[PDB]
Amino acid sequence: LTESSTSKFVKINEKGFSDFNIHYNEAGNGETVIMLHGGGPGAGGWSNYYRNVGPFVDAGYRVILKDSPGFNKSDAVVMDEQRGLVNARAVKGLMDALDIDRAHLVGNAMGGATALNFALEYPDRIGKLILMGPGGLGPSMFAPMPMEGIKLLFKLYAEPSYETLKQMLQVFLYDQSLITEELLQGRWEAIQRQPEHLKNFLISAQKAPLSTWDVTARLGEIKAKTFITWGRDDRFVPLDHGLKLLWNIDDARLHVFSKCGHWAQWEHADEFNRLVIDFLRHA
Amino acid sequence: LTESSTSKFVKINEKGFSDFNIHYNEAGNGETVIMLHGGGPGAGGWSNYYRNVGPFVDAGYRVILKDSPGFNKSDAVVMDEQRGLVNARAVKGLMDALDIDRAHLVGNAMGGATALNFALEYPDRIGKLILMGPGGLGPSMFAPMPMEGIKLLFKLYAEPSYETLKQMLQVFLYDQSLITEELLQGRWEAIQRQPEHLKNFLISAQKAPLSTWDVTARLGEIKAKTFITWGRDDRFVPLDHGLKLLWNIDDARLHVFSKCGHWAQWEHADEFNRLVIDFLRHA
Amino acid sequence: LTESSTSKFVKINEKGFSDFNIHYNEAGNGETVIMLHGGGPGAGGWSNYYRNVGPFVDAGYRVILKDSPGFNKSDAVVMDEQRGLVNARAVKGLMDALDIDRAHLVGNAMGGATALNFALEYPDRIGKLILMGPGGLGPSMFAPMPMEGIKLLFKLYAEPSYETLKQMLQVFLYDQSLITEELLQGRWEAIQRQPEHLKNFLISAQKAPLSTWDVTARLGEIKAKTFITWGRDDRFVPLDHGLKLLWNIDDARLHVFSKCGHWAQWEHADEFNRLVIDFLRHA
Amino acid sequence: LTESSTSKFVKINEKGFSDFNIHYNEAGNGETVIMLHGGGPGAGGWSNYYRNVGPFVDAGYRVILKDSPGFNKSDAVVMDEQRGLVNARAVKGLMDALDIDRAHLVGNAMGGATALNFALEYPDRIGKLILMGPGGLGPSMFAPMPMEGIKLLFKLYAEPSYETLKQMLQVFLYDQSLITEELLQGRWEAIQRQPEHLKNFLISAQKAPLSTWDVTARLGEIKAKTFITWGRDDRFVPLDHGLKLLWNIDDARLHVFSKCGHWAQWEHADEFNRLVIDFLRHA
Ligand code: NA
Ligand code: NA
Ligand code: NA
Ligand code: NA
Repeated sequence: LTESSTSKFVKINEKGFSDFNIHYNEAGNGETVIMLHGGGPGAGGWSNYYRNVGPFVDAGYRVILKDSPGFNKSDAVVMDEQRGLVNARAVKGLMDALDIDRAHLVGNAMGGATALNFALEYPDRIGKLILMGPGGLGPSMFAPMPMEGIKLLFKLYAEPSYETLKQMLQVFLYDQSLITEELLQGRWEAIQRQPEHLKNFLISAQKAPLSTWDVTARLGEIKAKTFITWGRDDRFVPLDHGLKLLWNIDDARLHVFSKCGHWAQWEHADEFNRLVIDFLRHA
Repeated sequence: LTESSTSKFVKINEKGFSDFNIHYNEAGNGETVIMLHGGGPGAGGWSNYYRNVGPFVDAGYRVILKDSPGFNKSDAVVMDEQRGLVNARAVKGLMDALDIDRAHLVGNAMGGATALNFALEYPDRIGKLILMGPGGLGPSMFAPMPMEGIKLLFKLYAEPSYETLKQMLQVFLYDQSLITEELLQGRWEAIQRQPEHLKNFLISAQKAPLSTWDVTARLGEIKAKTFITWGRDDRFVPLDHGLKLLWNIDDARLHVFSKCGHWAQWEHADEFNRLVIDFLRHA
Repeated sequence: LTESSTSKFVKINEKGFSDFNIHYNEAGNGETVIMLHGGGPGAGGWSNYYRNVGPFVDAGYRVILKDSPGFNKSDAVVMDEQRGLVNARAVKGLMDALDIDRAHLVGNAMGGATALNFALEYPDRIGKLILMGPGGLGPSMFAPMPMEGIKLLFKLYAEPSYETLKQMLQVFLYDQSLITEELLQGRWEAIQRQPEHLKNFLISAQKAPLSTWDVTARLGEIKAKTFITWGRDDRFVPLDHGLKLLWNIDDARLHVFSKCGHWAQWEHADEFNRLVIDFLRHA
Repeated sequence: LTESSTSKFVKINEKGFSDFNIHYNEAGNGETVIMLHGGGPGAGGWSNYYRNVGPFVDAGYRVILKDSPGFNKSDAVVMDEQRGLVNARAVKGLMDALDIDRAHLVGNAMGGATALNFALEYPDRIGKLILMGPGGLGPSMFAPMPMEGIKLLFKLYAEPSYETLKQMLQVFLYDQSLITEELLQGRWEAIQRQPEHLKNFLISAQKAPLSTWDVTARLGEIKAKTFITWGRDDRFVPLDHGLKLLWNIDDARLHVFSKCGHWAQWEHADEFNRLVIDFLRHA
């Protein structure tokens, strides 16, 4: 499987979205699992999940790596509402366009916020819910905010440079030996390729700051069986939010990886794939 | 598999122990996994693990459910050293007697303390390390100590009664509908059958209080790949100790079950078995 | 100052309350400080605060130790709304009746919930806000709930006895040598004297469980300078809620006493009085 | 009081130190309080404590703002042991030279580590112990380490620049409007004035990394009445270490300031002075 061979586009129409172009990468043909990426400059579906797509397809799932609005090859957008909600409407729009009745959701960071909002807004359209360091869940009980990684994400959006990208990735990942030239060049290309996305992210964030993303008060509504992952060493979203989710969602479990930053599905791909596939099959 | 069909005895000889009788329940014939039980009145190997033995044997392991010294059908003993250490010497004595070179250890509560001490004292004799709410790891950062469940454990040791047993089990388990007459009668029988164990546990605890069990300072020595489980709702050992282990052991992961007290392998048997078998096979 | 010499009654009229009798103990004549007691069987203003009234009066304050509705010498009541809110309406009713424009509030446990609700509902009527282990702030990130002490409080309400009272007080206080016959007899008398309050508390709790008291989502509205105290060893309300308040109220500080249960103003009276008087004078 | 009018030098002789020059700023003549500064480039006694010296002297104390070895106007040094311990020997050497029998200690960050080590090594020479975000207390249960601020401290030591200084101070302080030109110029001057201190700090840290400073296991030895302060928003040392100290030192209390970084005595000078003076007078 490659980015090119799996690449697809679909126009969506859903509250606010009109003939809005969504790029996604699709492989497999079984039950649908939609994987949703983080919010850093240059993020996208394939980039975030290329270590996960193969094993999930092998396990029998249809995998859709979705580019959220204002990221990668999806259409540019300026949002005036919290991004998790707007992103979730876009997931529903994609599912309606593709005739998908229910999907399992896997959501990393901003994508975790997207997945939580989808579960809340469209409970009849979700199967299981998988969350990796989801963002926006209000204050931490321990971590000063904005968190270290989030400050870097905003710096890179406002003043993109290869050096600042490297600085962000150093904080993003626990193991520094994972920061290859391939990783750096790929992220830099995605940043260079769509400067409009960077500008629009910042305009959006002024319209709806992260303090407006907090869905904590509604977590008791979630009936989806939920699997929460955290990196012990995540400098972008605080570890205690994994506990927050565990206490507030009816049927959740929490798995924390040691020596792991904000990209658990990539940093601990083998264990992540095994745990999440097991969860989807048997939970 | 039944308690009767799996029951075995072996005499051990290891630092302090001389011709000391250890009862255990054994099934299977593959790689050895020794499961170690908690320290409550009436605890024993079969009692603690009868929901786990079958699936582990099915997966290809030789399972040994060991009765620790001063519990169930093992010999009575008064200990003047911290129980985790004394128990670990007994595990080594069992392994030497049975010609087992290396074992995977699964340790619940007192058994978790036993497993940690074994890993520290005999690093060449352990495979993987699995811990479920291990005891003795010093103070909590959040929970007043002694913890609610531990106060009940000491009350029941000092004044055994069916009513106090029921009170303990109510705190021990999250889901109250798991407290069947079968569970109550079984635990009560084990308590009635060996009053000497109750007396000796209390004498031992005066000689070496729980404050002497803390092995925290040595956790950096552990090289075994480690899987830590906690019940979100554990009233016997504090949740933050799962984080303590995760930060201090080199290669650990932490899995926390929702709606789960101090007997995770029984309260969440299906998910526990799947996760731990996966860990042993693939980690 | 004695309970008898300070005792007063006032009828209040405020949303729902009509000619409702409130008992309080008053001393001093300076700026008003209203102290609000916890929700355990037999609780009352004088009982809860008799170690604080003198020093606060000496410092120049008018101190009002208020009995909340359905406690001590205040009128019996069955509430169908969360108690913090109903109690706060009663504080406003008292203040209107006594021509008090603004009061500093000191609130222990249920009284802390009362004080938070008052600050939210009547921001123009509060000076400073002092909270000692306030209840109802939703789930803990660490403590299984209901907390140990709260289970005992409900047991004692449903089946009042001198033995169960002693059991509660043992959990309520860190230092067991504070549990004198005077303390036990006083609490028992207050329980025996008004059995109707016990019955009504339970009926009220069925109508509006503690899960309905959570005001967390509104904490950002509080503009009062706030001083939060916690007992390190509080088995009734979880320590992490002190952090919750510290992160969510604009201008707060948190003081945690070691060797201290759920009655900080009594267990650590000297340090409490000094800190809170300093806060009122200088903050 | 000014830096110039209070400036003094004394040669110390104590295990390892021989005719070693210590600079300090002294005012007042009552009971001695020695204040100990943090470990950032350009730190010193006067710099760290000039908002505290006056009020403490007014309260009747003799205040000594000590420059630790390898800082400010004290002699340059390369240490091969953990700095808290070496610093504590230097405090004892100062006290012996000045004929001070016992001192109260106030210790910020590295200075907190110094104060803890002094309390452990010389229990007969300390009065009360005051700690503000003390360093070196091992891992956090929540914060990825090295902490954000500590990474910046090492960056500034290795590559001193005015821009990197400003970056550090932005993380050091909660309120950005406290970062005046006066603050920046003062810190920069202290950095420019003694480049040898920067080089030596780095050589020392290679000889004895922060992982060797952890005195956690010995905290039960401390008999000094202890007052612990933390900034809620401290990005240099983790908030949960305040709890660690509170649980492990016999007689401690914890005060946490909101909207406060790693320089609590300066960021919240008025409340800090009042609380600590009250503690020294009455605790
Ligand atoms: Na490699
Ligand atoms: Na059933
Ligand atoms: Na006494
Ligand atoms: Na100003």
